[PDB]
Amino acid sequence: NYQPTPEDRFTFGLWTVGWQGRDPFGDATRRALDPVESVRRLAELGAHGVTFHDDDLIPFGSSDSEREEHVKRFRQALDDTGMKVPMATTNLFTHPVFKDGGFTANDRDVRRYALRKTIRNIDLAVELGAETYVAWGGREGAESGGAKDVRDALDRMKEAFDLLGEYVTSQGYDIRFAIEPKPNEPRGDILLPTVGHALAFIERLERPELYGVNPEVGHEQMAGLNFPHGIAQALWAGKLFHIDLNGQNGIKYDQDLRFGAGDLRAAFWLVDLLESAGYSGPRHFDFKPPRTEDFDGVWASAAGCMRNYLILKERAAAFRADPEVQEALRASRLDELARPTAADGLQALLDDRSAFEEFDVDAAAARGMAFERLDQLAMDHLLGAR
Amino acid sequence: NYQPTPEDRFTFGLWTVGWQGRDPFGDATRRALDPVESVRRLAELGAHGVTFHDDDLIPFGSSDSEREEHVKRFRQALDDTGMKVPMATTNLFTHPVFKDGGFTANDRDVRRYALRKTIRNIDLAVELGAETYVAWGGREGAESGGAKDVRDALDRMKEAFDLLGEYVTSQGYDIRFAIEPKPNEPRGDILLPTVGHALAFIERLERPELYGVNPEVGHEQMAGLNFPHGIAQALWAGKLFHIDLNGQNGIKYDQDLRFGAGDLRAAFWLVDLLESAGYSGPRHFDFKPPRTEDFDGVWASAAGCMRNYLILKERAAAFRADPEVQEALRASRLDELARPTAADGLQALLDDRSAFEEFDVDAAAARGMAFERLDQLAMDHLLGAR
Amino acid sequence: NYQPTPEDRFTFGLWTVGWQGRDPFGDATRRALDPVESVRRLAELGAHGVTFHDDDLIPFGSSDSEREEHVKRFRQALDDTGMKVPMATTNLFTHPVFKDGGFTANDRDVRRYALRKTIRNIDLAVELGAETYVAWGGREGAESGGAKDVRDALDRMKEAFDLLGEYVTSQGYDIRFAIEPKPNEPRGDILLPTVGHALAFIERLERPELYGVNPEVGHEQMAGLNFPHGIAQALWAGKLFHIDLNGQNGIKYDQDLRFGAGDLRAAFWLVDLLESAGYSGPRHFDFKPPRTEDFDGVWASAAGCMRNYLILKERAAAFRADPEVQEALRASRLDELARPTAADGLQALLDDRSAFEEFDVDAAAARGMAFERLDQLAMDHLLGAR
Amino acid sequence: NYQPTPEDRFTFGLWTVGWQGRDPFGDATRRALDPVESVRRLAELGAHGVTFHDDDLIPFGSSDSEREEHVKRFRQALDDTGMKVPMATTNLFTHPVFKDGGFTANDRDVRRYALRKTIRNIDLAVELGAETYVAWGGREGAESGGAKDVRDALDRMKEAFDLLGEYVTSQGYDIRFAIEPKPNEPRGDILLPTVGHALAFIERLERPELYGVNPEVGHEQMAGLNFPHGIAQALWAGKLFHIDLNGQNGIKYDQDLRFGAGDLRAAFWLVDLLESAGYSGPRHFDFKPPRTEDFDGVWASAAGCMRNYLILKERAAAFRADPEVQEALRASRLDELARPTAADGLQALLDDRSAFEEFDVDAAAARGMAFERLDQLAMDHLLGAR
Ligand SMILES: OC[C@H]1O[C@H](O)[C@H](O)[C@@H](O)[C@@H]1O
Ligand SMILES: OC[C@H]1O[C@H](O)[C@H](O)[C@@H](O)[C@@H]1O
Ligand SMILES: OC[C@H]1O[C@H](O)[C@H](O)[C@@H](O)[C@@H]1O
Ligand SMILES: OC[C@H]1O[C@H](O)[C@H](O)[C@@H](O)[C@@H]1O
Ligand SMILES: [Mg+2]
Ligand SMILES: [Mg+2]
Ligand SMILES: [Mg+2]
Ligand SMILES: [Mg+2]
Ligand SMILES: [Mg+2]
Ligand SMILES: [Mg+2]
Ligand SMILES: [Mg+2]
Ligand SMILES: [Mg+2]
Ligand SMILES: [Mg+2]
Ligand SMILES: [Mg+2]
Ligand SMILES: [Mg+2]
Ligand SMILES: [Mg+2]
Repeated sequence: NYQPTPEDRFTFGLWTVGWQGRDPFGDATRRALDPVESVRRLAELGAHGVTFHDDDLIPFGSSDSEREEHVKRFRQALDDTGMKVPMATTNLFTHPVFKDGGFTANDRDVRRYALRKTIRNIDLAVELGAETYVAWGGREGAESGGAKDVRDALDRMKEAFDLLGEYVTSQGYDIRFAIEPKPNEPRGDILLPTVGHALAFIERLERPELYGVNPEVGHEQMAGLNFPHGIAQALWAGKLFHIDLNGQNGIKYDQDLRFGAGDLRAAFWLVDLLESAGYSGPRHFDFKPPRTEDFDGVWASAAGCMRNYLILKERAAAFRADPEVQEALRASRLDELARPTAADGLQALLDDRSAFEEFDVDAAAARGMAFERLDQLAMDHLLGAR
Repeated sequence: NYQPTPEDRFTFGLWTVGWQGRDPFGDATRRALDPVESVRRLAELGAHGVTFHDDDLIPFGSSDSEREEHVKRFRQALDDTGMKVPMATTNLFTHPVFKDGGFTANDRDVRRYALRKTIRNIDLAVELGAETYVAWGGREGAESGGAKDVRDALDRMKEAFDLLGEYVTSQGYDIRFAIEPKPNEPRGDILLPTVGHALAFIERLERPELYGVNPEVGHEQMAGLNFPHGIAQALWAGKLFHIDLNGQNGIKYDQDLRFGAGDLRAAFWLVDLLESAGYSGPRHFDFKPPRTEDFDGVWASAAGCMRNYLILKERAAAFRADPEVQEALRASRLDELARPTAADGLQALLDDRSAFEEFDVDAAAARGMAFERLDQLAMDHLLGAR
Repeated sequence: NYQPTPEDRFTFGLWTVGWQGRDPFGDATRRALDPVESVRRLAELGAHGVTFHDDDLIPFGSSDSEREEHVKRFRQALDDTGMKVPMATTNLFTHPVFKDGGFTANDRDVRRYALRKTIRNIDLAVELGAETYVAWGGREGAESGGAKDVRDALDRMKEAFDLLGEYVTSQGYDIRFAIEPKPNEPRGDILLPTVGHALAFIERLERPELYGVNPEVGHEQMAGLNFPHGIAQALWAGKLFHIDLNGQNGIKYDQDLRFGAGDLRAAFWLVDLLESAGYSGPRHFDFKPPRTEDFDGVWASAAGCMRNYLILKERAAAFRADPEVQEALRASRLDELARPTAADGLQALLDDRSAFEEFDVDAAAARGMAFERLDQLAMDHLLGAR
Repeated sequence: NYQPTPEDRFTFGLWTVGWQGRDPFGDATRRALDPVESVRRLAELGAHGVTFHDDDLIPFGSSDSEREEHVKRFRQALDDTGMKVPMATTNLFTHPVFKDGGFTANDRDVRRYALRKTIRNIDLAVELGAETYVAWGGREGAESGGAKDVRDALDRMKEAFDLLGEYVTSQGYDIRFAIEPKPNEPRGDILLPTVGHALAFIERLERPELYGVNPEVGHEQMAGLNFPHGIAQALWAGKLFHIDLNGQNGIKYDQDLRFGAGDLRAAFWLVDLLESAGYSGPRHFDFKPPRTEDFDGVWASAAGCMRNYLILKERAAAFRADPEVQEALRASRLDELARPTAADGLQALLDDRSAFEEFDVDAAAARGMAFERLDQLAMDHLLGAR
């Protein structure tokens, strides 16, 4: 009955179950968790691994000797539990120095500091075995129009990622980068606000094959966009390196609800897509147990993330295996969508009079697409009414 | 006092001033305009040129002989007035045959028909002197998740644009393509919903240099995105081939208000950016005079589009020329944003102890950015209080 | 297996299954349905009744003799099928005369005409047995700020509804009015945009007991509001006279998807609320079969509306009957929410030192609310994983 | 040149200029301000007065003797500067005990504590001369459907406000209450989410004349609603007791930008309305200087709030005084909107054949409303191009 195992590759950020509940209007409602206890608790729930910002693991300002002590304790908990660390990232948003951004801060000395803080953590990530290094530029942006020349900012952003790519290739590291877009919050508008803007930007980097995207369910939904469509475009481009799963109720602040909450039907189509495209990366939950909860609610919320993925996986697999659905997909011509429009080539298309001169536009127009029957079959499967 | 001339390159679609006022809840409130009278009226107002869909100019279903008569009348009005036709496009959305799309319809025969209808109009556009050919895939999309495999749809979309590019290069035509994104309406979700998704898609075409974007103010704002930021990214990529100007009040149906209505401060920053980047393409208005108006209101609304652009152009130029603003831009370190982060290279950055070991993070954090004073100077200029 | 019967009180507007598929960018994809055939087809599917605008039933402009012929044919189909007509409404939005509104048009003669057209249909509605008369002011609004003084418009709106109330009471009719709010579309902003604004307005009418609300799922969601919360407020006020059920994916144009599509979890909480509050009015579907569909898709979409309501009704009833859920509701103190805060009165509260001086704020703060476990039980029930 | 004086009645919350810059992703960027220094600085800028939460003035947990010391220092700064305190409010959102709300917390003992904490501050407010007591129920709400029975919550909310009203009338205090709506943040959905919902709720209180609304520009815009329309409805009801002015760019997190930023044209229509309706309450700024700013930017941002109000006031007054605008208002029949539809009464309307039988619907339909010319005159005035 929907029990996770480490083979399902579910991972969690230390900052998710460790969120103390401080929001812009209220104090923390929970005490801080020791990273070691989070690793142990998540292993008991069936998680595969954890992820971290540098500052989640090593408190800002630590001497190099305290740094080594923090890493050693952490490594011991990984060894004790079998937990992996597939992804790491840099905190370039909490400290006041980053108030105008990290890579695109107007102050050049802050931009250099941001790069040095990142490189330091790339080394640590590689040491712990991370395969993906995520960058969320949460402070790269503006509240007003004149504060940021965006063309210069994009030059500075390209400069920073190119330097990171030069660094990992010169060190011989097997790590790739994933850019995580978000349209706004905490800045009024954030640079590279959606999956598409991030994909387009990567194509202008010096070594584009090193960079992909880490889309988050709730972030694309904060722009009212269709998250499974955006994932499909990322898979089509070959760039889905990692994914952040959670829930979001529409266009408002970033709620980071547990996965399956928010838009349930979008969650169903997302799982259907990830499973049928053979996505094999981590299923990472970037979520925040609501600040109404005590510690038992934190672990129930985390367990719910995994449970909902596994239920949706079962319902999507049943949907695609149902002969009646396979019939309906052909009735709606999904098979014809997958066939080339003009494999016969341009010249044959131009001479083909059934494509224009003799095309019966009124007969083609009358054909129904039968999409509503297909979508009700999908609803019946999601709800277990089939 | 803000009088346009053809040197300002203002253009209008035939379908804008010709919109009869039919909306999803109501009949037309205005009679149809003859394209010839629209060209004459727009020339009197100071417009530079007009744009058209094939079906605006040649009623759907016309015999080749009626086609020639429509083009000849149109060409005579252009000659009589001096009006240009810089852009043309295809209607792949009104006729019922296109109800599931044109290039990405599930039915293969509709996709072939869509391509033939487009190619036919590309020839006409070239004959009339158009330099840009726009594609707005308004029906490419879905209302439900199972109706459209988006990876196959993107294959079909790439297939169609690659064929169009093969066609124009084999004919030797000097015309480029611009993809116009829109996130939704009339489909529940439209493929390539934003500037960024369109930019990313173009990089996967066989001949990317032939394709750019035609962003529309209101369309990016229907996803709550910052339109001047998205334009900056398109300019940075070298892809801003054309632009649709209008107004939109936030996230709702596509209002297509006259330019300057909707988000006035975004209009100001857009004009500032287009003028300071030296955009030299048409300033095209894709707007709809509200259906409350009679024909005198149609021409007042069209005149307002141009008037508002010219007022904003004057206020943006004054803002950038004001020595106090130039001082404030330096106070906020816009100059430093334009300087490379690490022209000294990766190795120098790694050995630079002022970038990390000796960086005074608390001193840098205390520096104010002075953005609010800059933004109030921008407000004062917009309002003519300077 | 989720078969409707007329006892479930499902009703449909003639304009829903009869929508021809004309949207702002495209022609009709389906021929017009005879109202008589819609009544027969809906009776076969298990519907309880139908609703109509005057202009759905009697084509605009009909002579009084054609009017009588249309009503007689309609009445015969009702008799033949047993279908009821519980609600009727007036079309004050399609004809061009209504382009600036009906009750709040700036032109006084249009406002008088709007009232006469309404009164005429109130008589017909009463004759056919309607119990509720709906008013959707779709054209009452503005695209620009100076076009409409809203205080004067609200005076005109109060004037119109007061006259309608004087009319029904002077005729001795047993009919009540329900105002249907919508925030925008087709006007840029519509007056009384949400349930709350409509409830507040009713309290200023001369005879408030005659007026309630007819909320629509998709309309409150076009403002990003929680529809079950808004229904709860309407029930709390005693004003939920009627309801329009459908589906909507977030903040965009009014999609009018079949009920159960859009926000599925909101549909679940809505059904839970209607059923547990004992709402006994019609379950009315105001939806539009997508224009991709032929006539078989129209009836499948209509059947899906009812099927989804009945599935959700079953899952909500199971949720509330589950002893584990009843336990969890007490764990989250839903029982305590239902108990008065201070039945002991103001003076006892002021003298109660356990309410302030001796209140242990830190102990109360540490208590978890256990909401995530409750919400996962609700998810499990919705998905049939319980 | 747009210099404020205390006669303009501009007020500021202590928490606005005192916001330290802590957001959900970052630490404070500014040190705390002493309330005494904020009062002095705001008096120098031309403010009329300040407002406070209990916890802004008296740190949570203070002994009664420290309480008296805080009030005395504060009162001395008011005396020294001439600053007034027209409004006060209660912090029922920051402390963890309020994580599930104050008046509608599920735990009864928290609800009693919330009431006692409020009553204590009502006494203080009266002592300092406040005329309005604001309630913003920021924690009254839910993230999930089963956590909160909204009908019971509204019972608890009515219970709390009725008790407050019994308290002020039994003490003989001349103070009125204003409810401040907000649709979401920090809860997933907040009870009474808009002006309309708050107006409707007040009509069910035992003593409705004691309660009005305190709408905030940005909060109604977070639901995509037209703020000047919502203010007009509040004025029409006689309930606009207070107003929070600021700026907001569309549907996203609550930005609290300085007034005039965000939607500039909505700011213009708001000022036009407040000034022409003779609103005489405080012009209160609930805004947050962005966390990019140092203390000089804080005071520049505060000064900008007042400057923008005064510029907009001048442009709106010029607009309404312009004879050409007065002509255009008559051309668009704003005069006719203000005249009763049917002062002749119901029976005369029914016998008036020019209202229906002989009404020339096609002639009335052809009349243009001339709204676009009016709106361009309004644009010209806003921009100082007239
Ligand atoms: O970069 C990793 C994470 O960092 C921050 O916590 C962001 O809020 C989250 O969206 C992001 O995924
Ligand atoms: O493709 C050209 C135009 O066609 C349609 O009219 C669209 O509504 C508009 O957005 C687009 O720019
Ligand atoms: O007034 C009844 C109906 O009329 C119109 O069709 C509206 O679009 C719908 O929302 C409303 O319910
Ligand atoms: O209640 C007074 C104020 O308290 C809080 O600071 C809210 O964020 C603000 O919206 C409200 O006006
Ligand atoms: Mg997030
Ligand atoms: Mg996130
Ligand atoms: Mg994330
Ligand atoms: Mg548009
Ligand atoms: Mg458009
Ligand atoms: Mg366009
Ligand atoms: Mg609707
Ligand atoms: Mg509707
Ligand atoms: Mg409806
Ligand atoms: Mg706010
Ligand atoms: Mg606020
Ligand atoms: Mg406020």
